[PDB]
Order: sequence, then C-alpha cells, then structure tokens
Amino acid sequence: GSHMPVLITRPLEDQLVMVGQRVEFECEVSEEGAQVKWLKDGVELTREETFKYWFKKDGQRHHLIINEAMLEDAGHYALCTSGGQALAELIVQEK
Repeated sequence: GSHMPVLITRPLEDQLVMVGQRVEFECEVSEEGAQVKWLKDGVELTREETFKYWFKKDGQRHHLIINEAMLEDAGHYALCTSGGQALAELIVQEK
C-alpha cells in the first residue's frame, strides 16, 4: 500500500535525571490505535506494569511513569514501532 510510516509524536526524554525523583516519560504515535514495544537497555520488557513503573494508553498517546528513578532505570529506552522508532538514552545519576 502507501509507504507512510507511523510517525512518533513524542521522542523519549533526552535529559539527564537523578535517582530518587519521579520521572514521567511520554512517547506516543501520530495515529491512534497503534501499539508499541518497549525496549529497555537491550532487554525486551514484558507486557505488564508494576508499582515501579507503569504505562497508560489513551488512543494514540502512551505515558510511562517511573515512581523513583533508580540505577535499574538508568538503562537506555527505545520505543519500537512498525513505522518509525524512537530511541533515546537516559542517564540516571546517583544521589
């Protein structure tokens, strides 16, 4: 069909954060109904949230909220879509 790639409206947070603070990450697609895969530090995450970090869906928008930035979370974050792919590297420095 038409070679129109699904655009990523929100890139992943490029700024450096510190351990202990609550960081909200926003990455959504330009078209609603589309789902994505979360890739963290080379590890493919499982399809489920927890009290450490959770993601919400709303049509097109997807929000990943981490309650406390930790060394665990200091890994790279990539959002895999069939169209485009948003890749960003987060650095969580210690306190």
